[PDB]
Amino acid sequence: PCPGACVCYNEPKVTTSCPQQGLQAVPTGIPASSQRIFLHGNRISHVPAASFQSCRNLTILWLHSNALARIDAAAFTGLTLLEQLDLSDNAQLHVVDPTTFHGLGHLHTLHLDRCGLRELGPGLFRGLAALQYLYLQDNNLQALPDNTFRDLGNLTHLFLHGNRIPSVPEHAFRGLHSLDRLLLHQNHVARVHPHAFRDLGRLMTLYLFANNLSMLPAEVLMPLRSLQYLRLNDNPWVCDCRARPLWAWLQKFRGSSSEVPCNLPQRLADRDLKRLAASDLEGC
Amino acid sequence: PCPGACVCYNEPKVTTSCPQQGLQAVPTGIPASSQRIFLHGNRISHVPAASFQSCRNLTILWLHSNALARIDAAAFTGLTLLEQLDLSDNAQLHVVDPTTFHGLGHLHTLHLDRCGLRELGPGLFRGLAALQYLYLQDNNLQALPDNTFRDLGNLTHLFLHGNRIPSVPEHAFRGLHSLDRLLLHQNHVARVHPHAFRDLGRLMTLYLFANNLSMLPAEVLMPLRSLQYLRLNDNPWVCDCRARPLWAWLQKFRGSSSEVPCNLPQRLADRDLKRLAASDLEGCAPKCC
Ligand SMILES: *[C@@H]1O[C@H](CO)[C@@H](O)[C@H](O)[C@H]1NC(C)=O
Ligand SMILES: *[C@@H]1O[C@H](CO)[C@@H](O)[C@H](O)[C@H]1NC(C)=O
Ligand SMILES: *[C@@H]1O[C@H](CO)[C@@H](O)[C@H](O)[C@H]1NC(C)=O
Ligand SMILES: *[C@@H]1O[C@H](CO)[C@@H](O)[C@H](O)[C@H]1NC(C)=O
Ligand SMILES: *[C@@H]1O[C@H](CO)[C@@H](O)[C@H](O)[C@H]1NC(C)=O
Ligand SMILES: [Cl-]
Ligand SMILES: [Cl-]
Ligand SMILES: [Cl-]
Repeated sequence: PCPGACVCYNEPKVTTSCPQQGLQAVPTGIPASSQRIFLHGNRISHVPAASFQSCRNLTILWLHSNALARIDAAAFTGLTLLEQLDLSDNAQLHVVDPTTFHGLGHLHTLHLDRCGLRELGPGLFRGLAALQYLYLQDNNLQALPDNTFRDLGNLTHLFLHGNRIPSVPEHAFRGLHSLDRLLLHQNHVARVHPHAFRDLGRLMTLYLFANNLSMLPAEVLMPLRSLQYLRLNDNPWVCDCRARPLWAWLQKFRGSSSEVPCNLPQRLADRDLKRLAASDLEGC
Repeated sequence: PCPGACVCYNEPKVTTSCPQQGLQAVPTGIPASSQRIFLHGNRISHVPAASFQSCRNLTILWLHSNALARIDAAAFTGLTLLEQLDLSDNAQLHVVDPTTFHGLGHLHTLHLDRCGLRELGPGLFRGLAALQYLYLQDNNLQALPDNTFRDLGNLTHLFLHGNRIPSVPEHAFRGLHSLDRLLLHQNHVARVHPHAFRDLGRLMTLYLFANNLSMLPAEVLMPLRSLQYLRLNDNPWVCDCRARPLWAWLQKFRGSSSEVPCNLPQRLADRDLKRLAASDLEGCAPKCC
């Protein structure tokens, strides 16, 4: 049975699609053998406790572009084979219970962008050893706590840009030894701990532009061994004695890096740091 | 002019006392000269923002034993001289905005016990540098995030018992250099990071009884130079080779420590670990195991 104006088909995968159908909640009568459920584009307010427990074969679930305000902690419980979970474009969700994603040992990608998330609870990403893609962009995140991604061993892409992150602690990115791309641009990053990127050995892309970075020690870039692209523009760079560590590292870096424009001093008229001579940096 | 009912007296402190009067909300027209406001015992469900502005000289605010459901983020904005805030016994409050306590640089004691608090948001205790007493007991806390009390450099008492805290991370208690009594009993504590007490040099009392502690490294108690009272009862202690580090630390501890009862093995059941011989702490029942 198809739960109404939905569309139900079996090839290639057992699919139940209910997109842009004025649904006010998760409909009743979804086939228990479904492997793909698309509830995007409706006005679903709450995801109750039961929801999708019947679908033991479920791997793809889309709930984006709804009116999600509350998601029960047991919303996706027992969905052992879930590979993709889409909750993006729900700017009125604001908060997720830290046990919501417990038990999803097969989850490959998790979309949580433009959800207005105020914070990331302790243990929110615990156990997600299968996670590869994590989208947390354009939320209201105001802190990046330690060990938040300690279990994401297979995580390759992490998107944190478009938040209000003020700093980076030491063990914030602990455990991400498979991370390839890390995007932190368009935040309020004013400081980074010297040893933050220690686990990022295979990181190839780092976007730090459009932040509040005044200076950056070379030590934070030392562990990055596979780095091939680096974005640092749109930052209040102070080019003097404090920039010499980053300056020396930038003369040796092999990959393609963006401009490092000096906000200060006034004498240096908005020039690139990589192209400055050693004798320009004075003023620790 | 004092509001309806209530009590307003000048000495010792300018007081607007309206307790146990059946108020449904904060009474309007509270005198601006008030140094102490007692609204406890009523049925106030919400506290709007700026509800106590104009009361610049306010130092004491009691809102306990009410029916609080939501506190506005700017409820205490402008209370630069508030010394004591009492929000306890509101087990339906559940959540407090992490910016609610910003600016209260003179706050000395903060009562948040029996509020139904579920978690502690980032920066909830930002800049509370004068805070000395923090009552967070008998709530629904499920985690003690790192750096939660990093700003509370003048805190001497921290009450966390009666929650459901499962562990103590590495930096849960960082920045608490003045801490005297830390109470963590009646929780779900199963493991403590060896360096969780690194900044607690002046600690004199530590309660850890009634938890699920199977073992405790000797390094966790190493920073506690000033310890005089330590409670470890009501824990499932495994008294085998893993307890030798804790056992040796207990042989040189000069303070008063409670009983450390053995859950396993059954031949040592309820024997005090301190009073066992080293030859008892052999075998297994886990590097040594
Ligand atoms: C899962 O799919 C198989 C076929 O691949 C089917 O036989 C089985 O009944 C399905 N079970 C559920 C719970 O959907
Ligand atoms: C995660 O990595 C482990 C090896 O560390 C591997 O066995 C497992 O298949 C990986 N899972 C995914 C979803 O990539
Ligand atoms: C606070 O008290 C001082 C003197 O004790 C007085 O000058 C000031 O006006 C008082 N403020 C208010 C709001 O009553
Ligand atoms: C902290 O307490 C000490 C006394 O132990 C006192 O001297 C100091 O002024 C206090 N600091 C603040 C910011 O309240
Ligand atoms: C018992 O200890 C375990 C750790 O082995 C912990 O996960 C669990 O929450 C504890 N339960 C209780 C009731 O203390
Ligand atoms: Cl797809
Ligand atoms: Cl840290
Ligand atoms: Cl319980």
